[PDB]
Amino acid sequence: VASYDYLVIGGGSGGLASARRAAELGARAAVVESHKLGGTCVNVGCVPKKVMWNTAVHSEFMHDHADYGFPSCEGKFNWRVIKEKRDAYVSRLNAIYQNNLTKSHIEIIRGHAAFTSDPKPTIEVSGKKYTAPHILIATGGMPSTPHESQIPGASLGITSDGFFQLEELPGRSVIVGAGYIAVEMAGILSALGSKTSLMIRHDKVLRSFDSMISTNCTEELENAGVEVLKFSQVKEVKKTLSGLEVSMVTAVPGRLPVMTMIPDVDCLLWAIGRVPNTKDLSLNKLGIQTDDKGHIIVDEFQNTNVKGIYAVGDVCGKALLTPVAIAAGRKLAHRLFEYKEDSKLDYNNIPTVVFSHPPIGTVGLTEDEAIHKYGIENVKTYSTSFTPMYHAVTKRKTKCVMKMVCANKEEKVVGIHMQGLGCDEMLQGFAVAVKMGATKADFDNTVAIHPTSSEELVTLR
Amino acid sequence: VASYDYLVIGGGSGGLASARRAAELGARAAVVESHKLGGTCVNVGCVPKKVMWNTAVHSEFMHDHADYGFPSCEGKFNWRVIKEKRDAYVSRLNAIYQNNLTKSHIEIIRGHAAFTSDPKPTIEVSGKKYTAPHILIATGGMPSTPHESQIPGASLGITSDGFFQLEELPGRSVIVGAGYIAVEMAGILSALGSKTSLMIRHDKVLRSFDSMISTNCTEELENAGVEVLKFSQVKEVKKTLSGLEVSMVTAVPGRLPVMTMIPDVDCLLWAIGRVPNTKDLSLNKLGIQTDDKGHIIVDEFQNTNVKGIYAVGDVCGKALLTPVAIAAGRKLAHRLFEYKEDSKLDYNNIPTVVFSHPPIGTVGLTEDEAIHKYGIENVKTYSTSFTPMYHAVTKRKTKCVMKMVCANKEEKVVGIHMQGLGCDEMLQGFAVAVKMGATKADFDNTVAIHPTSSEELVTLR
Ligand SMILES: Cc1cc2nc3c(=O)[nH]c(=O)nc-3n(C[C@H](O)[C@H](O)[C@H](O)COP(=O)(O)OP(=O)(O)OC[C@H]3O[C@@H](n4cnc5c(N)ncnc54)[C@H](O)[C@@H]3O)c2cc1C
Ligand SMILES: Cc1cc2nc3c(=O)[nH]c(=O)nc-3n(C[C@H](O)[C@H](O)[C@H](O)COP(=O)(O)OP(=O)(O)OC[C@H]3O[C@@H](n4cnc5c(N)ncnc54)[C@H](O)[C@@H]3O)c2cc1C
Ligand SMILES: *SC[C@H](NC(=O)CC[C@H](N)C(=O)O)C(=O)NCC(=O)O
Ligand SMILES: *SC[C@H](NC(=O)CC[C@H](N)C(=O)O)C(=O)NCC(=O)O
Repeated sequence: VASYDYLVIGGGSGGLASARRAAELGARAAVVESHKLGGTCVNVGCVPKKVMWNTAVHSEFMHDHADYGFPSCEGKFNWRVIKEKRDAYVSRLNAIYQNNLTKSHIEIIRGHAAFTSDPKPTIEVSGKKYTAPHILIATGGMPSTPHESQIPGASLGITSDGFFQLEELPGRSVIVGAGYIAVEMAGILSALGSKTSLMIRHDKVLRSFDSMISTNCTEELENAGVEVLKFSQVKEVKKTLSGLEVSMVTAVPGRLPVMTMIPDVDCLLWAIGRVPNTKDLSLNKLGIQTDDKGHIIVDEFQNTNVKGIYAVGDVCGKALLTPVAIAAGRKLAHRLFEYKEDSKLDYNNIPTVVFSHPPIGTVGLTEDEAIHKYGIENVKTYSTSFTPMYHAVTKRKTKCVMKMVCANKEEKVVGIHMQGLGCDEMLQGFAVAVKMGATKADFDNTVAIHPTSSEELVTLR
Repeated sequence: VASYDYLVIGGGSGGLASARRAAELGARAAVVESHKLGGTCVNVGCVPKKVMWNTAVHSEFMHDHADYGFPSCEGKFNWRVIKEKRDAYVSRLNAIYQNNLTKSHIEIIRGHAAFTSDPKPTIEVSGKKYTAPHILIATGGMPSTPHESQIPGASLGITSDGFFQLEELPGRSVIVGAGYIAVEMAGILSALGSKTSLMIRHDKVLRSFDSMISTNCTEELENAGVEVLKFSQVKEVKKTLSGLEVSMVTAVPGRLPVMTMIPDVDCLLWAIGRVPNTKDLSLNKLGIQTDDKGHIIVDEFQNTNVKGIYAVGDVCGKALLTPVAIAAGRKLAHRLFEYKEDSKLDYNNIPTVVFSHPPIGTVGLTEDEAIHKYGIENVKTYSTSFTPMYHAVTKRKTKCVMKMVCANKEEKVVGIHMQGLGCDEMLQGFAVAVKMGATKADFDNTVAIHPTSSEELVTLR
């Protein structure tokens, strides 16, 4: 049993970030990874997704070419040209992160980890045992798929992972789900030329965001050509002579349910959720607590119910974002190796950007969350809706919507929500401001930058 | 002599903003304008400039088309197509601002104002006299041109105003000046196809910005194809059979001066400065103080040396930006009409964006200003230089540079400087944060947004 000061199971964002900060503090650490370093962020998530979003953005700009005085570009998008460049980029990143581990003197144990029945917390990787007084589980999650028991032929569809393996643009695609991944995938596929349908159980997408955003995002999708199939779900999928045939039930409230067949579908993408990766860890051997979904339960300091064992990242099921896994992982390293017992991540006011078209930026409470928390009498919102100056000379149009949620007499800014061109790079700074407890007065006392879309947030009345 | 509560001379940003806020407070106001409402911002500045910048941006993106899997666009940019759409847009804005004045019940006196020798401050517009207990001079400025006495043929060149009248793209252009207007013009002309040269007196552009920005901006210009003529100035200009011939002297320190002839120039644009518009106001008739350039002198409350007469905007010569004229104008209205004697604009931490390629964002002190103000021992800077992820798959490259200037033990953020894609919409929020007195810790405690360029500012080490 080789002993270390820190043993990290999982080589994705949470695992790498924590192991590296620990090593900086003098800890002898090792990272166990059964696949590719970089985890979801580098391999099947953030990075490849963003490259595809930049490609989709090129598509929209090509539509505005003639309006801006240029000749019209012909069209024919070549998927494998970008797929190949994207894969290469991911390869460069895997090499970079491996190098980052070596320079910090972090040992990389390649294989699948699983706990043993040994009294003191110990894991086994390919017949060898390893132990440490501090062990971090940062194994992440997977895309969830329906069981063939409830949805016959469900296994004919692909998940976000499968999306990154596609070597050709699907001519006809149906995305199932109403969360951010679904919206993002539908947005890229449609912009790139696929006949796209987004199938959602209710009437709007991103229903957990502020209502102004769910409403506006749903409309922008339709304006951009995406067919949103409302109150609809898949009943069954089957393989026909050319493509898949999807049977769906549409049940609009106050109407009779109707069955519809969607034929000649090239790509069915399930974007319905994420399942934690814990089933094969043998958690039970140490009695480590998990909820009924398989998420490891942790306290505010990322401690599990077992001493010396912690968890961060997607495996815990809360705030499933790369920067959150990273910050929690680093705060933990400082707590254990710099003895700062007050070191932990504040899960409040975590900013998020959804790479839709236009992108969405959000931080803080939605209007409904502020109302519940402070009371209708104490919540004041400010909003604006305008057409960005970029579209002043174009036939194609998009809108920019912004909303500020203030609380109490001082009008403390407790939430900012927006969708529009440039919102992806606009959010970070306002998030710093909200994290500092800015009031509407602080925003108003900052001189605006003209001409930009961002100046609208400091000139709301 | 018709009397009002507030008389505003000048219908640009400062004038409109102040008159409108005053009217809201119950004042009977009137605005005198000898030309087009909207002033520089709408007619020959911000608005038309931004439309041209968006057009230039389309040009650069067209260069990356093939790298992103698209067919190559042919090229031929048609200037008059965009010029015509741009003029129309400006026309829509003039109508909008006129309407804004009428709905607020603000009287518009069309004509050129000039003060009279009457004891109590009075002006005359087309034979009629007008007076008010509060009179605001917001007459702005003009582009400066060389006198034919020092530069023979100087009148053959055009200014930024003339740039907006051009009906065709100049094949060969030479821009003279090293400030933001010059950089912006050179950037648009070059991106759009003009053989462009930028002639500067020293070795770098924007020498009053942080050195990291002047250096980087100078390099980006050259990388984008702009010929920067260093230590050079025009000695004389003349009209030849086809174009202008510019004679310039290049005097590199430690070298002998050399005279060069630049032939077949289609467009010579003087972008050397701005002169205040006060010469025809008959200021002397009331003994209103001005510096030797013609700028009206004012105190922190925008008061001139004469009671009941104020000045805001470009005419005062400080912080020549639209949002500054507007904020100063509004603060003044509240001071006079809401009796808030503490109402005035804080000229510190005013953010600025230079619409270069990539754009530049800056707020606060440069490293040299912080050093002088706090002492070398108390100034710590953090910086990063990286290639945006957008260029991961392109042959063409641009860089993103960011710099944070902190002061004293607490590392108060006193300056942020950056150049890169998306920096135009990225600045506003950090400016709110700096205006609140954020320290490096506040930035560091804000969770990042991935993948974006803006997250680099909250993860500096
Ligand atoms: C399509 C998609 C798009 C996304 N876009 C964004 C975005 O734009 N911005 C954002 O912030 N977030 C985004 N996310 C979410 C983000 O990717 C995750 O929140 C984050 O990567 C999770 O990090 P992690 O370290 O918890 O897990 P992971 O990155 O999944 O790391 C887990 C690692 O542990 C390894 N592992 C598992 N079990 C074992 C074992 N027993 N032994 C050894 N190794 C093991 C796995 O192989 C994997 O490499 C996206 C996610 C997806 C899927
Ligand atoms: C090319 C260019 C690009 C710029 N880009 C930006 C940018 O992107 N962002 C930014 O913030 N700033 C920018 N600026 C600066 C900004 O335009 C000015 O700081 C601002 O418009 C000045 O407003 P003002 O009210 O002081 O003056 P002005 O807008 O010039 O208003 C003065 C008005 O008064 C009128 N007037 C003058 N004399 C009289 C008189 N005697 N009687 C009656 N009427 C009179 C004039 O006709 C004019 O309409 C730019 C400027 C230029 C020239
Ligand atoms: S996509 C891989 C992840 N990278 C980023 O999130 C960049 C983070 C910033 N550079 C930062 O916080 O330093 C990832 O897995 N990062 C792990 C790491 O240790 O950088
Ligand atoms: S280009 C004309 C100017 N407009 C802007 O600067 C927009 C300002 C914001 N909408 C705001 O502060 O409200 C201008 O001349 N504005 C004068 C005005 O009163 O809006």
